Amino acid sequence: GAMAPSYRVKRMDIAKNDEECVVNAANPRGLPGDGVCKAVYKKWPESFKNSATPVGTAKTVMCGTYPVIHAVGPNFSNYTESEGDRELAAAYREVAKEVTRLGVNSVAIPLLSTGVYSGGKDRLTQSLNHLFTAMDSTDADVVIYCRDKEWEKKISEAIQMRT
Ligand SMILES: [Cl-]
Ligand SMILES: [Cl-]
Ligand SMILES: [Cl-]
Repeated sequence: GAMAPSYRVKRMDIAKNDEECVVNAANPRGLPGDGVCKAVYKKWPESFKNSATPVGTAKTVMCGTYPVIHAVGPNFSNYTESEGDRELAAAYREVAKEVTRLGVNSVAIPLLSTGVYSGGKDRLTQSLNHLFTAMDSTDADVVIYCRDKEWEKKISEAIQMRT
Protein backbone atom coordinates (compact mmCIF):
# COMPACT_ATOMS: atom_id res chain seq x y z
CA GLY A 1 0.00 0.00 0.00
CA ALA A 2 1.03 3.69 -0.18
CA MET A 3 2.33 5.18 3.14
CA ALA A 4 -0.41 7.90 3.11
CA PRO A 5 -2.87 6.94 0.35
CA SER A 6 -3.84 10.07 -1.70
CA TYR A 7 -5.87 11.29 -4.68
CA ARG A 8 -4.27 13.67 -7.21
CA VAL A 9 -5.25 14.95 -10.68
CA LYS A 10 -2.97 15.70 -13.66
CA ARG A 11 -3.79 17.26 -17.04
CA MET A 12 -1.74 15.16 -19.48
CA ASP A 13 -1.72 11.97 -21.58
CA ILE A 14 -2.31 8.91 -19.29
CA ALA A 15 0.12 7.02 -21.63
CA LYS A 16 2.95 9.09 -19.95
CA ASN A 17 1.84 8.27 -16.36
CA ASP A 18 4.29 7.87 -13.39
CA GLU A 19 2.23 5.13 -11.66
CA GLU A 20 2.74 1.33 -11.19
CA CYS A 21 -0.27 0.46 -13.45
CA VAL A 22 -2.81 2.07 -15.81
CA VAL A 23 -6.57 1.83 -16.30
CA ASN A 24 -7.61 1.86 -19.97
CA ALA A 25 -11.02 3.34 -20.88
CA ALA A 26 -11.56 0.25 -23.07
CA ASN A 27 -14.23 -0.91 -25.51
CA PRO A 28 -15.80 -4.35 -24.90
CA ARG A 29 -14.07 -5.87 -27.98
CA GLY A 30 -10.43 -5.15 -27.13
CA LEU A 31 -10.11 -2.91 -30.25
CA PRO A 32 -7.57 -0.05 -30.50
CA GLY A 33 -10.50 2.43 -30.48
CA ASP A 34 -9.95 6.23 -30.15
CA GLY A 35 -8.96 8.82 -27.48
CA VAL A 36 -7.45 7.30 -24.25
CA CYS A 37 -7.94 3.74 -25.63
CA LYS A 38 -5.87 4.53 -28.80
CA ALA A 39 -3.05 6.19 -26.74
CA VAL A 40 -2.99 3.07 -24.49
CA TYR A 41 -2.87 0.83 -27.62
CA LYS A 42 0.14 2.78 -29.04
CA LYS A 43 2.05 2.62 -25.68
CA TRP A 44 1.13 -0.95 -24.59
CA PRO A 45 -0.12 -2.84 -27.68
CA GLU A 46 0.86 -6.26 -26.16
CA SER A 47 -1.80 -5.65 -23.45
CA PHE A 48 -4.63 -6.01 -26.06
CA LYS A 49 -4.07 -9.80 -26.33
CA ASN A 50 -7.46 -11.27 -25.26
CA SER A 51 -8.49 -7.98 -23.57
CA ALA A 52 -12.19 -8.19 -24.68
CA THR A 53 -14.53 -8.09 -21.64
CA PRO A 54 -18.17 -7.08 -21.07
CA VAL A 55 -19.53 -3.69 -20.05
CA GLY A 56 -19.25 -3.10 -16.28
CA THR A 57 -16.09 -5.31 -15.93
CA ALA A 58 -12.32 -4.93 -15.88
CA LYS A 59 -9.76 -7.34 -17.33
CA THR A 60 -5.99 -7.01 -16.63
CA VAL A 61 -3.38 -7.94 -19.27
CA MET A 62 0.37 -7.54 -18.53
CA CYS A 63 2.65 -5.57 -20.93
CA GLY A 64 5.98 -7.03 -19.74
CA THR A 65 5.51 -6.61 -15.97
CA TYR A 66 3.38 -3.40 -16.33
CA PRO A 67 -0.35 -4.12 -15.68
CA VAL A 68 -3.00 -2.62 -18.02
CA ILE A 69 -6.48 -2.82 -16.43
CA HIS A 70 -9.04 -2.67 -19.31
CA ALA A 71 -12.20 -1.13 -17.72
CA VAL A 72 -15.34 -1.03 -19.88
CA GLY A 73 -17.72 1.84 -19.05
CA PRO A 74 -21.21 1.91 -20.63
CA ASN A 75 -21.91 3.95 -23.78
CA PHE A 76 -24.80 6.27 -22.64
CA SER A 77 -25.87 6.46 -26.35
CA ASN A 78 -27.15 2.84 -25.87
CA TYR A 79 -27.89 2.47 -22.13
CA THR A 80 -30.72 4.16 -20.22
CA GLU A 81 -29.52 6.71 -17.59
CA SER A 82 -30.48 4.16 -14.85
CA GLU A 83 -28.77 1.05 -16.33
CA GLY A 84 -25.81 3.15 -17.54
CA ASP A 85 -25.29 4.53 -14.02
CA ARG A 86 -25.34 0.94 -12.57
CA GLU A 87 -22.77 -0.34 -15.17
CA LEU A 88 -20.49 2.72 -14.65
CA ALA A 89 -20.45 2.11 -10.84
CA ALA A 90 -19.79 -1.64 -11.47
CA ALA A 91 -16.81 -0.97 -13.83
CA TYR A 92 -15.07 1.07 -11.08
CA ARG A 93 -15.78 -1.61 -8.42
CA GLU A 94 -14.01 -4.15 -10.73
CA VAL A 95 -11.05 -1.69 -11.11
CA ALA A 96 -10.69 -1.54 -7.28
CA LYS A 97 -10.65 -5.41 -7.12
CA GLU A 98 -7.91 -5.57 -9.80
CA VAL A 99 -5.75 -2.80 -8.22
CA THR A 100 -6.02 -4.69 -4.87
CA ARG A 101 -5.19 -8.11 -6.40
CA LEU A 102 -2.11 -6.68 -8.22
CA GLY A 103 -0.63 -5.28 -4.93
CA VAL A 104 0.38 -2.02 -6.68
CA ASN A 105 1.12 1.11 -4.59
CA SER A 106 -0.24 3.50 -7.32
CA VAL A 107 -2.64 3.55 -10.30
CA ALA A 108 -3.31 6.01 -13.20
CA ILE A 109 -7.08 6.27 -13.94
CA PRO A 110 -9.20 8.18 -16.50
CA LEU A 111 -12.85 9.23 -15.87
CA LEU A 112 -14.84 6.39 -17.50
CA SER A 113 -17.77 7.20 -19.82
CA THR A 114 -16.90 11.00 -19.94
CA GLY A 115 -15.73 11.13 -23.62
CA VAL A 116 -17.33 9.45 -26.67
CA TYR A 117 -19.35 7.15 -24.31
CA SER A 118 -20.99 10.20 -22.52
CA GLY A 119 -24.13 10.32 -24.76
CA GLY A 120 -23.29 14.04 -25.26
CA LYS A 121 -23.61 14.92 -21.51
CA ASP A 122 -21.15 16.30 -18.89
CA ARG A 123 -20.61 13.31 -16.54
CA LEU A 124 -17.52 14.63 -14.59
CA THR A 125 -19.29 14.50 -11.16
CA GLN A 126 -21.17 11.21 -11.91
CA SER A 127 -18.01 9.38 -13.05
CA LEU A 128 -15.70 10.86 -10.36
CA ASN A 129 -18.17 10.02 -7.53
CA HIS A 130 -18.32 6.36 -8.71
CA LEU A 131 -14.49 6.34 -8.90
CA PHE A 132 -14.35 7.55 -5.24
CA THR A 133 -17.02 5.02 -4.08
CA ALA A 134 -14.84 2.16 -5.48
CA MET A 135 -11.33 3.43 -4.70
CA ASP A 136 -11.84 4.91 -1.18
CA SER A 137 -11.37 1.46 0.47
CA THR A 138 -8.10 0.82 -1.50
CA ASP A 139 -4.64 1.97 -0.24
CA ALA A 140 -3.11 2.74 -3.68
CA ASP A 141 -2.14 6.34 -4.55
CA VAL A 142 -4.72 7.23 -7.25
CA VAL A 143 -3.74 9.74 -9.98
CA ILE A 144 -6.66 10.85 -12.17
CA TYR A 145 -5.78 11.92 -15.75
CA CYS A 146 -7.77 14.49 -17.78
CA ARG A 147 -7.11 16.79 -20.79
CA ASP A 148 -9.38 19.89 -20.21
CA LYS A 149 -8.19 22.85 -17.99
CA GLU A 150 -11.70 23.41 -16.52
CA TRP A 151 -12.06 19.65 -15.76
CA GLU A 152 -8.64 19.70 -14.01
CA LYS A 153 -9.84 22.57 -11.75
CA LYS A 154 -13.19 20.85 -10.96
CA ILE A 155 -11.57 17.46 -10.22
CA SER A 156 -8.96 19.16 -7.99
CA GLU A 157 -11.75 21.07 -6.10
CA ALA A 158 -13.68 17.78 -5.57
CA ILE A 159 -10.56 16.08 -4.15
CA GLN A 160 -9.76 19.05 -1.83
CA MET A 161 -13.46 19.32 -0.63
CA ARG A 162 -13.08 15.90 1.15
CA THR A 163 -9.63 16.69 2.79
CL1 LIG B 1 0.76 15.39 -22.41
CL1 LIG C 1 -15.49 7.53 -22.90
CL1 LIG D 1 -10.95 15.85 -19.83
